[PDB]
Amino acid sequence: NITIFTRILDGLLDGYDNRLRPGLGERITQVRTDMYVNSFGPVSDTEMEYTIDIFFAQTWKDERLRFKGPMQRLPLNNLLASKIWTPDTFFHNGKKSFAHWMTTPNRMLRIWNDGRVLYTLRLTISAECPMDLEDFPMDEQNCPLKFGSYAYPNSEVVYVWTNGSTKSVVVAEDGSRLNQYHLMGQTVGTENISTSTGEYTIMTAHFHLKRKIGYFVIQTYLPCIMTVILSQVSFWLNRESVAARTVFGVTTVLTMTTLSISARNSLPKVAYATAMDWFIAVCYAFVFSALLEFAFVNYITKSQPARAAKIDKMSRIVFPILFGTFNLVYWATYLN
Amino acid sequence: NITIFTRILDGLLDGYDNRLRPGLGERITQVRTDMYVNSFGPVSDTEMEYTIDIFFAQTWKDERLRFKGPMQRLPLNNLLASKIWTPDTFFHNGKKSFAHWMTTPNRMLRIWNDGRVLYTLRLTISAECPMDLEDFPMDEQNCPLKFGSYAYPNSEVVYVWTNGSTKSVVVAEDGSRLNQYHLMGQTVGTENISTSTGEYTIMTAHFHLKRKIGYFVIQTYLPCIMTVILSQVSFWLNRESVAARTVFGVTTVLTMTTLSISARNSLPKVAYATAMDWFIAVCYAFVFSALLEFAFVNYITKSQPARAAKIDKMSRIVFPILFGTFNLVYWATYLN
Amino acid sequence: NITIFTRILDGLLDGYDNRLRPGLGERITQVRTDMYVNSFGPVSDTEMEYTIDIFFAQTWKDERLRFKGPMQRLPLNNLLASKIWTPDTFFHNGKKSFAHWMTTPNRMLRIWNDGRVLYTLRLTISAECPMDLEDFPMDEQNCPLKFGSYAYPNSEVVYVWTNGSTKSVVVAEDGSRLNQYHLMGQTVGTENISTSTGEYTIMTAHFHLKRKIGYFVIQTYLPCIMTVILSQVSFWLNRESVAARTVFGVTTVLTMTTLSISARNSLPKVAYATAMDWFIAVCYAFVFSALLEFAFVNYITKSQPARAAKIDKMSRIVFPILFGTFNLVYWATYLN
Amino acid sequence: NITIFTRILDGLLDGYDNRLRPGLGERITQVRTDMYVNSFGPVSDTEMEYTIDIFFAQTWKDERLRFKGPMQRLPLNNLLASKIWTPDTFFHNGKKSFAHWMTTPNRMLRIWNDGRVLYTLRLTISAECPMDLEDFPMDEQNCPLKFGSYAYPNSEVVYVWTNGSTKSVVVAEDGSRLNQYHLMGQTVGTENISTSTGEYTIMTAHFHLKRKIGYFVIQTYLPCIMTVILSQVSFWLNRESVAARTVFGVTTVLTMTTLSISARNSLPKVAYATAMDWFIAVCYAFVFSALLEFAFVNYITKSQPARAAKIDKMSRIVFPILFGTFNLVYWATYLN
Amino acid sequence: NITIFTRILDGLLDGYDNRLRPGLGERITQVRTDMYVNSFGPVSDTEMEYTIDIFFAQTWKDERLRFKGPMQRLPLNNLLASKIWTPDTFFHNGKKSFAHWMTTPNRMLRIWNDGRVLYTLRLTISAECPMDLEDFPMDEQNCPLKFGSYAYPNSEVVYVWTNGSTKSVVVAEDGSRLNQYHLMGQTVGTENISTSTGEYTIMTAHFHLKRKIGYFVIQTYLPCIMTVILSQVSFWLNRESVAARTVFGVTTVLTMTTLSISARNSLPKVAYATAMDWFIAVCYAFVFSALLEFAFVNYITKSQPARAAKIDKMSRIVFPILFGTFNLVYWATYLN
Ligand SMILES: FC(F)c1ncn2c1Cn1ncnc1-c1cc(Br)ccc1-2
Ligand SMILES: FC(F)c1ncn2c1Cn1ncnc1-c1cc(Br)ccc1-2
Ligand SMILES: FC(F)c1ncn2c1Cn1ncnc1-c1cc(Br)ccc1-2
Ligand SMILES: FC(F)c1ncn2c1Cn1ncnc1-c1cc(Br)ccc1-2
Ligand SMILES: FC(F)c1ncn2c1Cn1ncnc1-c1cc(Br)ccc1-2
Ligand SMILES: *[C@@H]1O[C@H](CO)[C@@H](O)[C@H](O)[C@H]1NC(C)=O
Ligand SMILES: *[C@@H]1O[C@H](CO)[C@@H](O)[C@H](O)[C@H]1NC(C)=O
Ligand SMILES: *[C@@H]1O[C@H](CO)[C@@H](O)[C@H](O)[C@H]1NC(C)=O
Ligand SMILES: *[C@@H]1O[C@H](CO)[C@@H](O)[C@H](O)[C@H]1NC(C)=O
Ligand SMILES: *[C@@H]1O[C@H](CO)[C@@H](O)[C@H](O)[C@H]1NC(C)=O
Repeated sequence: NITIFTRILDGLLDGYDNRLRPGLGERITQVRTDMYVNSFGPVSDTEMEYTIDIFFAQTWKDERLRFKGPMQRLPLNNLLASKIWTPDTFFHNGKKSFAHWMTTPNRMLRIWNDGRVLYTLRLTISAECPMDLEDFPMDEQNCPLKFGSYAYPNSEVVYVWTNGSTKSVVVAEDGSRLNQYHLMGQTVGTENISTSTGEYTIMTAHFHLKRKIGYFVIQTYLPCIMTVILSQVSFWLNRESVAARTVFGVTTVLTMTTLSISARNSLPKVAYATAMDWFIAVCYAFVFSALLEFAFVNYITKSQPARAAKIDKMSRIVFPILFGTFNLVYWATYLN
Repeated sequence: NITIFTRILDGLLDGYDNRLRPGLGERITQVRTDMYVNSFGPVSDTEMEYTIDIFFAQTWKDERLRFKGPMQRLPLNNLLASKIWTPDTFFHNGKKSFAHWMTTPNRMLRIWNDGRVLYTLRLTISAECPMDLEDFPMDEQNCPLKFGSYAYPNSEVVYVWTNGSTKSVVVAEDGSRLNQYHLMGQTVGTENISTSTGEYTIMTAHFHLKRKIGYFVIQTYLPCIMTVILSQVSFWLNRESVAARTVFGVTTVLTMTTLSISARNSLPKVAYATAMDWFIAVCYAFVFSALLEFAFVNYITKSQPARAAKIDKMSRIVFPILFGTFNLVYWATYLN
Repeated sequence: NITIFTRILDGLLDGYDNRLRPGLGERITQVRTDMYVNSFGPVSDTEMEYTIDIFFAQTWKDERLRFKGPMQRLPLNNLLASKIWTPDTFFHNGKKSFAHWMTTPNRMLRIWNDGRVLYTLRLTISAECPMDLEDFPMDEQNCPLKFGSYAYPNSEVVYVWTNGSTKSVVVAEDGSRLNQYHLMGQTVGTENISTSTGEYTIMTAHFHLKRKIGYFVIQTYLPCIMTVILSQVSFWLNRESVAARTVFGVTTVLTMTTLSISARNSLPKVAYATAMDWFIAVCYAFVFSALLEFAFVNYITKSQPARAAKIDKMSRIVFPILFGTFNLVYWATYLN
Repeated sequence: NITIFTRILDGLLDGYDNRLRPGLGERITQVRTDMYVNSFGPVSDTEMEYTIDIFFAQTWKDERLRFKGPMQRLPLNNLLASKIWTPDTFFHNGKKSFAHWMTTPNRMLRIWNDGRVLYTLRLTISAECPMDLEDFPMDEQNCPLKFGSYAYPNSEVVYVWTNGSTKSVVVAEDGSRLNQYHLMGQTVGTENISTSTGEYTIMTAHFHLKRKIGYFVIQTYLPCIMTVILSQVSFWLNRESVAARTVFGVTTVLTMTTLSISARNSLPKVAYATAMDWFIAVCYAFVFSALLEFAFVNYITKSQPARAAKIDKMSRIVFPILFGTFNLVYWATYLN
Repeated sequence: NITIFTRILDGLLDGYDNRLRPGLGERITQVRTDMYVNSFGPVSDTEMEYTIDIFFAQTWKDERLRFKGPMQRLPLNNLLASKIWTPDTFFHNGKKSFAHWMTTPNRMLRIWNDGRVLYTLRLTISAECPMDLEDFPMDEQNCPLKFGSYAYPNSEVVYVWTNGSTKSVVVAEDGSRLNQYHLMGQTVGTENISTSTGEYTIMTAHFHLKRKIGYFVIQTYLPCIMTVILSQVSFWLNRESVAARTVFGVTTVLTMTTLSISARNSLPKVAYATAMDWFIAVCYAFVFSALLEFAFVNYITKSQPARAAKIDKMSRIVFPILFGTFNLVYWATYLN
């Protein structure tokens, strides 16, 4: 009772032209698409790209595949996929996507007696995410995903999300395993682009990414915060100890500088100032300013000692407060 | 006496449809799988992936291949593999797996007169291992491996480990050659997932990894441990030696900071604090606190010298004990 | 009403030799080309290459494809592309270009009843950009793109930009997403090369790149500028403070040196001096010269103290002015 | 007189089944193998792998290819290689091997009238070398190479080195161009493995690698050796010079630490101590101990100056001798 | 008038055996080769390899392709290339070469009525260049390129440069765009190798590379040269300034050491001393020796002050001269 399926299958491929879309010159082909994100790959900030794995699925109606038999469905594999017509779907925003040919080309094809078809596939896409690091690291990146027909304009093939925009895109609970980002939600949209080769429908999906702070705090902020405190210890030393206070300010300033250099190594070479850079600059001012106060004090301690002591004692209560006050404004502004 | 085999082989492929699973619409195909891990590839903590090489094997019953002849077995190669039906097995947790086509596509196919089949294959899989580095480096990672049918639901194709769960998975003695991990054992499990395309059976194998400490001790802990001791030498110096004690504390603190920066370079950019980070912070407190004691002592040595000497002498017996006491609690807690 | 298209398509491929160009031995084939840059990939200064993605398009007239039917156009896909003749276009300046085979080979083929053809394609090209970093970072790189026939000389196949040189090349608004470069415009040109295998027409497109400064200012210039100021603080200290002033000059000089080493790490290993290098050298002279002044002052303070004070006080008003004056000339010269 | 060869060639392929080994069910196929190492690729200690290029050659007897003609040999190329049966040879120890398809698939096939065959091939193998870095850098690594049949057990196909074990493996004089290793010789062995799929013969070749020291001496040992000497200069300074001697010991100790961190960067992350690590630790003790002596001396110079001078003067003659004595034992032990 | 070409083409392929070389068993096939280097890729000193792009061309006589028609030449493309016989040329010195399949496989095939053939091709070769860095950076590397037949010995196929050895190899003016090397010229040679599979002719081409100094001067020499001068400033300071002179020598020595470590990072891990290493060692001696002089002076200033001043004053005129004298000998020796 297996040879019956072979006879049914052969009839479908008899005279089936895979170079022609269904309903050619009779109507507009309608494609219903759903996606399941197996795992959201790492996001490369330097390259402005994010890898992703998805079980991309498509559905369309083809009368040429109509058949009648005891079985209402015909599970198949990639062997018959190339023997029929499939949409020339491509990712406009993608850069380099490679398929999975292990163990067998990962493609499932299902056909119903009514002629409805389902051609799912597994993909790995190194899409590009243009990020505006103006509020880095307190930023909410919106990395989009776009795909559509490469040869069939909007007047022939139309892509529409299936079962609404709610269950069209699904993300696995463990799939979202980013180290420096925290996925919040997904949105799906549609648009038309009027290129030189006619209008083309575009299916757009956006993933809302909220960067999870804590790595930079342990890596950049705390060394800078503790670096500033180290300089302020100099104000608790005798003025005549020129050598002692010199080491604090001099060593602290250089240590402040190298942190800025090291911090941007991981960060992309953006041609503007981020929020972290402003914080570093402010920390640089405190340590640098403390050195100026010591230099100024030593320049007048031999002429007006009375004012020299007042400034040094006052600095012990001014600089810590300003740095503390600045942090509250900085953190509150960017955490609200 | 070789042409007889050719005639037998030709009959099997005569009318054999490779697009249809055996026992279609008559029963549920049963697949028995066994694995042999030739070598457990390196584990990339940064990318949360682990390479592995396996001689993946599969077995199933197909009556269409029944034959009678003098030989009870028909060893073959990849040439005939594509001429018949094979399961569309795929690794759900895999990211990028490439086959070995050297010297010849590494595939062995064996057939018995009863119709039983054996289709073994050699694979290299860059699977993903989600790790929770909360107790790093004292962690017991459990990197799983998952695979199953891509097109045939649980109602048609079922995967089961052969000869129980003991000898189903085998690891070579020299295959486990990890540098920073020590494999302890393996476990195999089965589960069903109810996706939008029906239920699918999943074969899950977990490898218990116990990180072997000793690289971080020579790389991070000892420099930190010796860094703390260097600061404590300052307490064995005259109070008036402001410049001498300043270099110890100031240089030590910065050296402590850079170790934290360098240590996390190899570690993944995790947005939380690991056990090692807490140890570094404690070491930072000792060196930083010693500097505060020196600064405080110098602030009062001109007013109450009597108490200044007591604190300095006391510090020689307090700080070493606290650091030593902390280590025992830290090591004992994370080594138990 | 679909079988009619199949009959029309079959007639075109009946006796169509894809090894022979249209109009062989009768005229010269004319090819009209247009380009759309989906995204200008990153520019690797170290490797002198720039990635780019384009929807390269070609057009030519072929009488062998003439047909008459109800439909004036025949949208198709890659399936029929290999069945006909296409130009052997190649990128002379390219190094490694790979096509996009996801989801389906991204190729659109359109045919009109008149015989006109359109064979568009999506490409990713790692072209090479020879850059002259004499005025780095104030440079205007002109990265060209070249392509032409590999087998058909200028006497048989000619490439010409379509619809003039204005709309021939189009760049997406969001496609130009470079981090350290700011695209200004594009130019297209044509030329002939007389190789040993006859004359070949070459289509050349140049992209005008204006480097966007701001990353190096925050990375190299400012640390150098602030490094110089740190040394000048020494002039505001007592002459007898040999140890204090020694740390400033000595530490500053070494910090100046390492910045030069670190700065060139990202920069390509060019065997000549860039504008930034000259700026670093000048900054090195100021810090180094300040150390010499301190050494010279200490060498005479025991013999002629009167002149020692004058030089130290004078230096407080000379070095800052010269460094400030130099910057205006340096920035004005390279920003004009 | 060329058409005669075509007729002879056609007869051989007439009825030749490439899915069946020669002498099936009549005897055991015997394969003679010889190798020529064109170049021993770089050895990646971090990845425990070594690239290699070889003109792997195989020989076997096939009566189905017997022919009679004027020419006793039939040089051919890869075109006919796929039309006949070839062994399913694979490298058990290999990880990722890719063939050379430039300019043409590099395969030479030769056939004699007697039926003897020769199927040579060019390969690039990224084999894995498990190294025991217990005596690093004074180690003699033995990187093996293993290959055998993937589908044919020992009872059907047997691999044997040709013309003995002397000329079976040949290495080019200029092929061995390793930077940090010095090849000494090669050994070839055979063994049987009783897997779950029957016995399989294995051809094993071992390359004796003797690491050539001199890079680490200029990179690690000498900086450590000179670093120790720098500290010992402190003993030639006045005791009251607390600041001067402090810089020597303090700066030296930190410089000693960073060398250990930098040294292991190139070295694999091995979870144990190497010989170099012990040498570094000993050097650390000398510099660290010298600091303790200075601290201890300053702690008693105000109470018992007489003994303070004796220790300082004695240290000038003790520490240099112990460090010198240690080196002779260390170098002699690991160089014998 | 196009169908005539098709008929002529069909006749050539009628009975044309592509597995047999022309003139089999009648004469020795002669192949004339010419090369055009489009661009000399980067030279990786670490991997001892150099990328290169070439329009490799071959020519040979085949009587089987003789034809008579109005056109004396038959331009073609890769479509017909696989239908005929081509030499099995391979690069003996190559490691990994990949062809260019964009937009179409870059292959031009031309045939004349006389039977002469021309099969040009575009290649990218990652050849290996064994370099002897004994005089680094003043070295004249000679990177060779070798190729020949893989299956046809010298008795059947012979490779000879066309039109002499002058115009056989051509390099584009802009193709030579190396950053740290300056190409001077090219040489072409021929040789025979008597392997186990008969004699094989080898075509060898050598490219004379003259390293262009200037990157290392700005990167290594100048920091070392200026580092030495910094130490010599100490001799212009009062002897009793123990702390001041200590910082110069101590800081300078460590800075000298790190430059050696950093310099060799780019350089390959060669197990011997280069010219630059000797220069660094000499610079190390000057800075290290200056420290010894200061230590020795301070050891006797309390016993024989008269000689202490003489040595310090003398050192101001000795060390600068010796370092200056050494440079002239060093530069003159390696620049002649
Ligand atoms: F005219 C050619 F450049 C061309 N070749 C393919 N396309 C185009 C037009 N074009 N311009 C930008 N993006 C496109 C586009 C978008 C979709 Br969706 C499908 C096909 C194309
Ligand atoms: F519905 C589509 F998205 C789809 N295409 C393939 N699959 C699915 C369902 N799906 N969702 C997550 N994982 C799967 C899955 C699991 C196995 Br095992 C086999 C096939 C699929
Ligand atoms: F004579 C051979 F070396 C050769 N083989 C292909 N070409 C050449 C001539 N050549 N030299 C440099 N660049 C070329 C060139 C340019 C175009 Br456009 C198309 C083909 C070629
Ligand atoms: F039983 C399966 F796992 C299996 N599939 C292929 N092989 C095996 C047995 N096996 N286990 C480890 N190594 C092997 C081996 C060795 C040679 Br040589 C040839 C084939 C195999
Ligand atoms: F005998 C086998 F090892 C073998 N297989 C291919 N070759 C050889 C001989 N061999 N040894 C080193 N280099 C070669 C060589 C050189 C040329 Br040119 C062409 C073919 C070969
Ligand atoms: C795109 O085109 C379709 C068909 O004309 C239309 O229904 C839809 O509204 C268009 N979408 C937009 C955003 O204009
Ligand atoms: C999976 O499905 C099979 C068949 O229904 C069943 O026997 C098995 O118990 C199921 N497994 C689980 C974990 O539910
Ligand atoms: C290239 O050749 C064509 C045809 O001869 C000619 O029309 C054109 O002017 C030439 N271009 C140049 C730059 O010489
Ligand atoms: C391997 O098997 C063969 C055939 O039985 C035998 O001759 C040979 O001695 C065996 N080798 C070893 C090492 O046992
Ligand atoms: C190589 O062999 C050919 C043919 O025998 C001969 O003419 C030529 O001189 C040989 N070359 C060398 C270098 O011996």
